[PDB]
Amino acid sequence: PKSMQCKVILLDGSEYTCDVEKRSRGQVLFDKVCEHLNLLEKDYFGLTYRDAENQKNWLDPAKEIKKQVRSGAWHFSFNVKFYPPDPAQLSEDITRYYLCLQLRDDIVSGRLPCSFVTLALLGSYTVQSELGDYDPDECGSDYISEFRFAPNHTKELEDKVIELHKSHRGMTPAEAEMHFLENAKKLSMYGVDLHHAKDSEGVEIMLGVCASGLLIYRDRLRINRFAWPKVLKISYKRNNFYIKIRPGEFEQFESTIGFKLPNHRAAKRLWKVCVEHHTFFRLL
Ligand SMILES: CN(C)C(=O)c1ccc(F)cc1Br
Repeated sequence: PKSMQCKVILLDGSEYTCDVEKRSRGQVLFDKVCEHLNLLEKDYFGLTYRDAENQKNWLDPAKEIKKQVRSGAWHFSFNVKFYPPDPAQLSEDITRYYLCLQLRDDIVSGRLPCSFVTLALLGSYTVQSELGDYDPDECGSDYISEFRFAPNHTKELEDKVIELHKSHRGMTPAEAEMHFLENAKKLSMYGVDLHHAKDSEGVEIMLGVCASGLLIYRDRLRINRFAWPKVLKISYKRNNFYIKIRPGEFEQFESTIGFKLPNHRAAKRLWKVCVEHHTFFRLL
């Protein structure tokens, strides 16, 4: 039995190394990573890899690892795949903990835009979780946390984190993580997977995929939203991605919205992530 070395970037930024038989399906590696993390609520998570176009792809647990990474290195990241609309309903604190780490990366990276005050508040819960109660000793007027809180740090933001941290005295890690999630889950881009596309007129848009449905970001003014109930069918052909929309009551015929993706692979990727979110957030 020939085994391949796999390297997985964990959500705390550490590296986990293991071996799988070279013909292993993605589920085999995923089960090994989840055991290492003591994670039971595995359905929300998945492994990503970077393709030869350098694009993030979900490792399909049902398919051979080798048929997906193809020519690439057996290097992966551990990520949230389905962001729970209501993290309070997850059964385990460790589940909420990994969701927090993913979200901290979403914020720092700028995938999850956040106001000043919400950056500082989220920051303040992370600090309470990780260091416990505010202590002036390791905090002077010039203090700067090791914690990355935002795409761009300012002294004002560091001060606001400390001010809000003072207010959380006695808060346990599980409690701070729950408060973090009750705030994060309300952000307009929470759990939104964005894909670059052009509309049928050739205008640059973003397609968002999330729990509740599809979002078409034309710009800040005029954002189309298709709840899953409204979506009849979605398809891809070549570089094209088409959304079939239900008729309104006493309308005879569905509407079709077509989009142009950068290439055939980007169309197929968007299609797969829509089907997966549609299945998940038709069962939840
Ligand atoms: C193949 N497939 C699952 C579809 O075309 C689809 C249909 C309805 C919907 F709400 C979302 C999707 Br995705």
